[PDB]
Amino acid sequence: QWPAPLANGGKSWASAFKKAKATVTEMTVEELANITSGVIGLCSGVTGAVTRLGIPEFCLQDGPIGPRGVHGSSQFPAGLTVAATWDRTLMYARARGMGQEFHDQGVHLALAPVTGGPLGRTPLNGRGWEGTFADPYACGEASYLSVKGLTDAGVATVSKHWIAYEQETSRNLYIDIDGVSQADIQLPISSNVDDLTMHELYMWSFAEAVRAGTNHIMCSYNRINNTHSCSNAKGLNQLLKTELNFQGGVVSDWGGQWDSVPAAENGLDVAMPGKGFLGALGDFWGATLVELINNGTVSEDLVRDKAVRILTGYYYLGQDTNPPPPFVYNTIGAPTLNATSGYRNVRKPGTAELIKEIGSASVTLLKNTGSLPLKHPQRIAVLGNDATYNVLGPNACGLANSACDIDNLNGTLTTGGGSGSALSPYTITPLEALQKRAIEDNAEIAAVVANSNTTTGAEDAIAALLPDADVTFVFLNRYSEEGADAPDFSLGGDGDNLMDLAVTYSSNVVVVIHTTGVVDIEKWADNPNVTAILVAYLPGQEAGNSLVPVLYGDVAPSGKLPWTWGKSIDDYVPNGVVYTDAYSPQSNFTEGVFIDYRWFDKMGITPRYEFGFGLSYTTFTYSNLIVDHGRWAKDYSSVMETAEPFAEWDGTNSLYDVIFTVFATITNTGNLTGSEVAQLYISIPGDNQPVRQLRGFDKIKDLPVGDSAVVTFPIRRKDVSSWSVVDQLWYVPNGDFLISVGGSSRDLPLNTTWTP
Amino acid sequence: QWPAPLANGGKSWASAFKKAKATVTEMTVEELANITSGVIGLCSGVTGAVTRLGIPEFCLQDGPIGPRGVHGSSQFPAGLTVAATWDRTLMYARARGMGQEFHDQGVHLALAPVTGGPLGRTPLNGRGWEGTFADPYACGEASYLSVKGLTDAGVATVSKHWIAYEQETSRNLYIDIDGVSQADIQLPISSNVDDLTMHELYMWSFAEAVRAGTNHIMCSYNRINNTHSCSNAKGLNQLLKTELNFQGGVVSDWGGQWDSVPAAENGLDVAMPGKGFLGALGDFWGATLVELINNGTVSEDLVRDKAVRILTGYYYLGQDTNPPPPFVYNTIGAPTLNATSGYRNVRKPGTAELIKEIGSASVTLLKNTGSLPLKHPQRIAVLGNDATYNVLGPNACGLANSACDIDNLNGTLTTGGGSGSALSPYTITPLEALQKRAIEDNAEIAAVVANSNTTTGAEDAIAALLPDADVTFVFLNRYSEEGADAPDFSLGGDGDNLMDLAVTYSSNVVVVIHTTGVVDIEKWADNPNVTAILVAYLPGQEAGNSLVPVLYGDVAPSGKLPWTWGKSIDDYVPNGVVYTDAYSPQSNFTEGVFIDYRWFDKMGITPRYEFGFGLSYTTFTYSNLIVDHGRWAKDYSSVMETAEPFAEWDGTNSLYDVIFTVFATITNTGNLTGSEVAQLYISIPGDNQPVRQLRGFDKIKDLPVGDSAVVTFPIRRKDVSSWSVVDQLWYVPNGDFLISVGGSSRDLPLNTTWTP
Ligand SMILES: CC(=O)N[C@@H]1[C@@H](O)[C@H](O[C@@H]2O[C@H](CO[C@H]3O[C@H](CO[C@@H]4O[C@H](CO)[C@@H](O)[C@H](O)[C@@H]4O[C@H]4O[C@H](CO)[C@@H](O)[C@H](O)[C@@H]4O)[C@@H](O)[C@H](O[C@H]4O[C@H](CO)[C@@H](O)[C@H](O)[C@@H]4O)[C@@H]3O)[C@@H](O)[C@H](O[C@H]3O[C@H](CO)[C@@H](O)[C@H](O)[C@@H]3O[C@H]3O[C@H](CO)[C@@H](O)[C@H](O)[C@@H]3O)[C@@H]2O)[C@@H](CO)O[C@H]1O
Ligand SMILES: CC(=O)N[C@@H]1[C@@H](O)[C@H](O[C@@H]2O[C@H](CO[C@H]3O[C@H](CO[C@@H]4O[C@H](CO)[C@@H](O)[C@H](O)[C@@H]4O[C@H]4O[C@H](CO)[C@@H](O)[C@H](O)[C@@H]4O)[C@@H](O)[C@H](O[C@H]4O[C@H](CO)[C@@H](O)[C@H](O)[C@@H]4O)[C@@H]3O)[C@@H](O)[C@H](O[C@H]3O[C@H](CO)[C@@H](O)[C@H](O)[C@@H]3O[C@H]3O[C@H](CO)[C@@H](O)[C@H](O)[C@@H]3O)[C@@H]2O)[C@@H](CO)O[C@H]1O
Ligand SMILES: CC(=O)O[C@@]12CO[C@@H]1C[C@H](O[C@@H]1OC[C@@H](O)[C@H](O)[C@H]1O)[C@@]1(C)C(=O)[C@H](O)C3=C(C)[C@@H](OC(=O)[C@H](O)[C@@H](NC(=O)c4ccccc4)c4ccccc4)C[C@@](O)([C@@H](OC(=O)c4ccccc4)[C@H]21)C3(C)C
Ligand SMILES: CC(=O)O[C@@]12CO[C@@H]1C[C@H](O[C@@H]1OC[C@@H](O)[C@H](O)[C@H]1O)[C@@]1(C)C(=O)[C@H](O)C3=C(C)[C@@H](OC(=O)[C@H](O)[C@@H](NC(=O)c4ccccc4)c4ccccc4)C[C@@](O)([C@@H](OC(=O)c4ccccc4)[C@H]21)C3(C)C
Ligand SMILES: CC(=O)N[C@@H]1[C@@H](O)[C@H](O)[C@@H](CO)O[C@H]1O
Ligand SMILES: CC(=O)N[C@@H]1[C@@H](O)[C@H](O)[C@@H](CO)O[C@H]1O
Ligand SMILES: *[C@@H]1O[C@H](CO)[C@@H](O)[C@H](O)[C@H]1NC(C)=O
Ligand SMILES: *[C@@H]1O[C@H](CO)[C@@H](O)[C@H](O)[C@H]1NC(C)=O
Ligand SMILES: *[C@@H]1O[C@H](CO)[C@@H](O)[C@H](O)[C@H]1NC(C)=O
Ligand SMILES: *[C@@H]1O[C@H](CO)[C@@H](O)[C@H](O)[C@H]1NC(C)=O
Ligand SMILES: *[C@@H]1O[C@H](CO)[C@@H](O)[C@H](O)[C@H]1NC(C)=O
Ligand SMILES: *[C@@H]1O[C@H](CO)[C@@H](O)[C@H](O)[C@H]1NC(C)=O
Ligand SMILES: *[C@@H]1O[C@H](CO)[C@@H](O)[C@H](O)[C@H]1NC(C)=O
Ligand SMILES: *[C@@H]1O[C@H](CO)[C@@H](O)[C@H](O)[C@H]1NC(C)=O
Repeated sequence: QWPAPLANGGKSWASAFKKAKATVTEMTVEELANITSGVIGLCSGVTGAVTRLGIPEFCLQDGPIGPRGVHGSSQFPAGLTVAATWDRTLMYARARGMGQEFHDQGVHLALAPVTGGPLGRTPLNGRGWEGTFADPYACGEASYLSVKGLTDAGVATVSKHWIAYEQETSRNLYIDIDGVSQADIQLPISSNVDDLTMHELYMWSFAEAVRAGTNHIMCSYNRINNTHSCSNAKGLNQLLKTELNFQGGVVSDWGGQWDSVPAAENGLDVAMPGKGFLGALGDFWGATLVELINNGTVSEDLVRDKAVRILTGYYYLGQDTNPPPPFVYNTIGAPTLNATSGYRNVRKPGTAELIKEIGSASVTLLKNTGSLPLKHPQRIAVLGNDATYNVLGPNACGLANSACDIDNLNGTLTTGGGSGSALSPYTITPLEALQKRAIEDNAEIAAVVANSNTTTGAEDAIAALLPDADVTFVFLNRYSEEGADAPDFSLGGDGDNLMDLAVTYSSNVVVVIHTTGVVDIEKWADNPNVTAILVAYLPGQEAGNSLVPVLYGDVAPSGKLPWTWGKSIDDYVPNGVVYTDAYSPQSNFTEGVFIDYRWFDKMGITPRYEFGFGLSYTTFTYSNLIVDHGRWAKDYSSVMETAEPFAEWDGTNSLYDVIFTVFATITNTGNLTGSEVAQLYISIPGDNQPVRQLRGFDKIKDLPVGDSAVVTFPIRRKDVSSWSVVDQLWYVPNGDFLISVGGSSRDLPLNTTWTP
Repeated sequence: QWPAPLANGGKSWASAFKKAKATVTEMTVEELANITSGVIGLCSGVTGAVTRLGIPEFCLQDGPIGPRGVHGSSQFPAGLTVAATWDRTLMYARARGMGQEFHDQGVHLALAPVTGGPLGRTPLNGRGWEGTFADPYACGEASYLSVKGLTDAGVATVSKHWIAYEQETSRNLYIDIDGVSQADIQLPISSNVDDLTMHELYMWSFAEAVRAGTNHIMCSYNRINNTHSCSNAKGLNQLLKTELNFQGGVVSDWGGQWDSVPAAENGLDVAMPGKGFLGALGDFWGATLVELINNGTVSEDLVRDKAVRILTGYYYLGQDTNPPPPFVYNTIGAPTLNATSGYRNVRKPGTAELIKEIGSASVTLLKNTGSLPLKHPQRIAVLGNDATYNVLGPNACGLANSACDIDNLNGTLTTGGGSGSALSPYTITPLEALQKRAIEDNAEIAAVVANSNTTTGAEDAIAALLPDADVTFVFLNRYSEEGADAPDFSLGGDGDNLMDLAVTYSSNVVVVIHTTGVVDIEKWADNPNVTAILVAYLPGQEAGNSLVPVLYGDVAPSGKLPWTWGKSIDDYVPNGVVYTDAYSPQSNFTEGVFIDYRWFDKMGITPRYEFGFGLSYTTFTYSNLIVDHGRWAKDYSSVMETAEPFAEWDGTNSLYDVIFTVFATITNTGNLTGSEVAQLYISIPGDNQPVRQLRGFDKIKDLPVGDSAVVTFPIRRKDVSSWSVVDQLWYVPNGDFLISVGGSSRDLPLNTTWTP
């Protein structure tokens, strides 16, 4: 029994809380029920107004790359893409730019960011791309900064999806169309997760989200230990609202709520989407919640807390005294909502170049045999539909980027499909950026952008073009979307065919991959004719113009992989996606904390490219490890505080105090200016413990040839602790702590031991 | 009986002739036969060397937009496209730029320009686009300047195709593969042409070519009065080499020569391609011509004249003392010629911008209801595959731009198909130019570039996109090629469908047409939803960036139609293309001189847009006609002279003396700077005579609002004459000459009468 704990406003929201409570205390039962459930409107979800007290409808709006379904905005790169920069500044600026467009379109609550659900159990996850690293620490850091960027713009965050939401297949959102109900077919997948794993792996990034001041959290579609996340008392009432001390609200995923009373008692604050979407995704608390309070079944006290948690965000971001503008676009779509759209342009100068910079900083060089950077080649060939436009238009796939035909030539993969996608004012195609440069060089350039397998002449055109080209670019992609997991690592479209042809007719093939996750290139990776391989992830609207400068040496590539690139899907955590028709599907997380590189490291498995890998046009030599135990500091800068119990607690100190700081020195040992992502790993001693765990990163920007720079890694008490299942608290174990530093999770030239 | 007249070198080539004759006089019979017939080589045709006297192989090379089948060059706009500028300066510069690329690739003889074959009898002609105006006077002027531009670059011209070559269908070039010979199937079409028509219509532009110093002329595939052009004594020996006093050589079209002895006796100088193309197109004079001289059948004298005519060009352009570089590309193609290609880059700074300027000057505004120039629209839609790249690459259609599949999306129509096409280093697509501008405006832009009739989702994508666009661009094309005539005026690809959809979903549709000739837009032209219509012809490699500035008002459109745009194919000269299986096909030119606008004017037929029509963004008011009879001048500036007999000949004067000059004044009466093409027409009195005939044009560049400029029209004796069939000479008739001036062939606000 995990009772609903009362909100008190915590640290930064004290005055907002007090206002929220004053306002909530005035409300009738109808009004409590109005604000805690969704109504029909232009946004993804809309809270009911409390019209007597001048509380307007709040506009809740997808999604984690910025406002979805909206014109007059910019298409930012996806979370995956910022992760790959390993650049905290970029992580924040991105979220801050997303925030002004959210705010300036009229959004009260952004359904963003993705802060560790899905985190990365399976590399086939259809929506893994919406997140950031397959790693609790790095996801933590990027989640914190993404939240800060959105809240600093005046927009309230719904960080998602809590929790253990690690596969799309059989997620089974509630839907009751006709009598054809989901409860009659299959329950959602049940993530069965042990207590140590839940704390050390899945909760980690959500602790960071909380600490950054996420105003809300979204409970996920999956069950946990066979109880829906949105009505799991242990999950919401104890882990989130007691141990993490979460003062904000729990919003249901759309169809995440499966009942009225348990949801009300077990931690849910907001029923979405309520009356939207024809009430087809369940509507368990409108009029129904009024009757439940009035007849004695759910206490008014309990619903008052829900309403206070909703209204805290509103007052803390000054949305009362500085209201967002009206929201003007029908993002639901006819015939579900028949309403006209207005028009607003929210693209500010500076945004296009920030989107660019994220691209240039993210693009990750995996193989370079000598063909890059390019100098001034005269004859360029380009292969792949990914090099050009969607032939039906950049937004032809619709409001959620998922409605084009299975075989359509969608063009450059600038984002993925689903609630996490967004419209584009244009797309700067790789081919167009490459042409621009080729003109500057008085060169020629030609591209085969048809489906090579089904267009008459395409193979003959490729055979004729490639042999006289000084360089051949092949552009490959792999679309995935929310709602399904990728069946395998296979390339999308005619990727396999394009690669076969290109190696047959050219011995200087440069391969660029725009993708939602890892793909299968085993057939080509080791061919000498493939001279370079880059992965550019999901770069948003500035696809071409962020990549070409890297290709041409204007700026050296500095991105590194945010997950592990294994040679086979068999090399990962088993049963990453469970396929069953069983009424009550089960997914046992028997691996525990061992996901991504932790699996590979513990199991002695060699990846093709490891977590934290990415090449430069230069080399960096790591020297002079320092662990400085006198460089400690009190945690003063968290927006909100958790109540995570820890052994070393003395009433005055924090789990997030920095206990020591570690330094290293990098030197540019090669022939060109370059940026380097230094990483730090710690092997924390214990039973059945990861070979090593990321606990720092620091990116040196534009280090000249011969120059050196210090890299600095503040280490927090938490960074060195384990969860005691027996004592239910964090503690620093006894033993030798190996501290490693270098350029990847497997290129760790500096090691030392720390023993407390 | 029309004897072969001996070359004497004429006016400018006197010293070259003397050298040519000295060299020819040394040759053996083998060597005479070597240089007058084609050999295997990298070029379209190659004359045999005279190796003992250090006379190298000459490289004869297509085509009239510049060197075909070659990399490292530029794709110039087609002749049609320069005609539409009505800009003499552009006409010359184009040809001069074509010349340096020809010369710098190693070409001795350019198979260019097209100087009145085809001229424009039928608007369905598959290769009409290679020419310039459907008008003897204007074609004359552009032919003269095109020749001058090429010869001034050091390249010898083969002006083509002499003569009455007015349809591709049943042109029936000689070809003897196996025993499957063309003589066994069908003779070439027989242009049956009367003497007055041949002189006043078809010979006119070739007189100009001669006068500009065309070094060679190509005899055509067709028969005339049932005798092959290439062996028509009256045509070659008398009309060309006696009356026009042509001092240069007659090169056969490739398969234009049908026999050995008549060709030798009746005016042919050079048998092409001889041993090239497997000797499959006839090889009537190699070893065969040696035996004919040696056995007494053809006089050595006669073949000496052929060789002197070939070598005159060589010496006059200093190709002996300043040889072209070696020619490096296999332009024939395997398996016909199995030879590797080298590489040379010949693109000079300044050429891309000249190609652009020709585009900007040519694009012709046909309808403007108020939607242009654009200001700064925020939402742009674009329709049509013509807006983007060929999906297989810009040169995927091969060496003659004619080998892509019937349904391939070839992209922007930057040139036509056949021997007159050329490769492209890139193509600047309309969409890419429009995107560039749209970015500058912080606008959005989306394009449906699939085949709207056969791609799943394309019609739904168009329906969704168009209604919220501030403006919809539809890009339409119509490919034709040498070897076939267009069956009708129908749009290519899915043009009809695109236009239907666009008017259904948008009321501000702007239509841009890239075409080889007139098309059928009757279904849409009068729809209020079509707010503007432009025809951009064949703009070459700078398609997009020449059009967008005109669209946006950066420069006002100043092009005008070089032919008549009739509402129906039935409105033109009858039997424009004759289709028959008759062994000896006949085409009687019963219309006489009445082709294009002369037909329409005489027959009282209203075109949709007349010859010489094109709108501005301003208006020009024409005032103050002056005919100044004291402004006469002696013809001093012709490179070579004709021997056209004329009644007013006194031993001292010329048919090309300017006898008076006529002036008018234009004033910019509208609201914007603009350029205007003033035209002058003369109605020459007589029996069965054209309502009026173009005899001048003058383009005022960038006339500011309120300002005025004088327009000046020098009139030549020839410009006012008729051919006397009875007396076989030119004469100025008696009667009233109406002299009209204005902005089109039907907008002639200034008239006066001249009576000698
Ligand atoms: C699998 C998992 O993660 N389960 C967790 C629960 O562990 C967790 O609840 C905590 O459990 C703590 C005890 O730890 C041991 O608990 C389990 C023991 O039961 C076993 O069940 C299995 C059968 O399925 C058996 O294999 C096992 O032998 C044992 O069962 C049986 O043993 C007897 C035979 O000898 C038999 O007679 C009985 O039938 C008996 O049931 C065990 O599952 C667990 O193992 C996991 O962890 C270890 C170590 O990492 C790992 O190696 C294993 O593989 C497993 O993964 C472990 O060995 C218990 O101490 C906790 O209780 C504290 O906390 C709560 C809430 O805060 C308090 O109410 C309670 O009073 C107590 O707190 C007080 O005491 C401590 C100091 O003692 C103070 O610090 C504290 O502040 C406070 O004052 C707790 O109940 C729950 C939490 O909800 O999540 C599950 O997922
Ligand atoms: C159709 C066409 O264009 N044909 C031209 C030929 O015209 C041209 O050759 C020139 O012809 C000049 C004569 O003009 C008249 O000629 C034709 C007369 O023959 C007719 O044939 C048809 C039948 O098919 C009949 O309809 C017609 O009645 C006549 O035939 C018969 O008439 C008699 C009945 O009364 C009968 O007894 C006979 O059977 C006779 O054959 C005629 O076709 C032509 O008509 C065209 O032009 C007019 C006017 O534009 C037009 O209205 C018509 O519709 C037609 O289109 C026209 O009426 C002739 O003067 C020329 O001869 C000069 O030139 C050559 C070469 O330079 C010299 O060798 C010759 O000596 C002479 O030159 C000398 O004389 C003049 C002054 O007289 C001097 O200036 C000059 O310097 C020199 O000293 C010439 O033969 C040929 C050229 O190759 O092309 C054809 O296509
Ligand atoms: C069914 C469904 O998913 O509905 C939507 C509407 O809201 C949900 C959520 C989803 O997005 C998000 O999840 C992350 C949260 O942070 C967001 O707040 C949330 O929006 C939605 C909005 C969305 O954008 C998503 O991209 C979409 C999906 C996934 C489409 O859903 C499906 O394709 C369903 O599989 C399919 N279900 C069945 O066929 C079915 C199974 C069993 C029994 C009965 C039926 C389905 C269901 C309804 C309609 C089509 C397909 C659907 C979305 O269109 C969108 O849903 C609707 O538009 C809609 C749903 C129900 C009634 C009326 C309209 C989802 C689509 C945008 C493509
Ligand atoms: C048949 C033919 O046209 O041959 C070519 C080779 O030279 C001729 C001329 C043509 O271009 C030009 O005309 C203007 C002049 O100024 C130029 O100097 C001249 O080159 C050619 C070079 C060319 O570029 C043209 O674009 C091409 C055409 C038109 C192709 O010709 C055909 O499609 C023929 O209709 C077809 N004929 C028959 O099928 C046939 C009819 C009756 C009896 C027997 C056969 C044909 C013939 C041969 C091969 C394919 C098709 C062919 C060109 O490829 C090119 O010709 C050859 O490559 C070639 C011809 C013969 C033997 C070996 C090679 C013409 C093509 C470039 C596409
Ligand atoms: C469905 C409906 O009645 N909507 C009204 C809306 O028109 C009004 O502006 C608002 C004031 O809070 O209250 C809503 O309830
Ligand atoms: C087919 C052949 O023999 N070609 C030769 C060529 O190698 C040589 O350079 C040239 C000198 O004029 O003479 C040609 O006849
Ligand atoms: C309370 O109301 C709910 C919702 O109307 C209903 O399901 C339930 O049976 C009611 N209970 C009582 C005790 O009236
Ligand atoms: C939207 O309109 C269509 C008919 O135009 C109708 O079928 C549909 O039910 C409407 N939707 C709603 C929610 O009223
Ligand atoms: C590499 O490319 C060349 C063509 O340039 C081809 O001949 C060769 O077979 C290719 N090598 C491999 C390993 O595919
Ligand atoms: C998951 O683990 C539980 C706990 O032992 C087990 O009882 C259950 O049957 C397992 N389900 C699987 C492997 O699907
Ligand atoms: C002259 O030679 C040609 C070509 O070889 C031949 O056709 C003809 O019959 C010969 N004539 C004589 C009279 O020998
Ligand atoms: C070119 O080579 C092919 C085989 O590679 C051969 O069939 C053809 O006849 C060759 N052409 C010539 C003109 O020798
Ligand atoms: C013009 O466009 C509108 C849509 O904007 C359409 O309703 C109307 O039918 C069209 N008019 C014509 C003449 O096609
Ligand atoms: C062309 O005109 C001639 C001269 O009158 C005539 O004899 C011939 O039969 C005509 N051919 C046609 C109309 O095809």
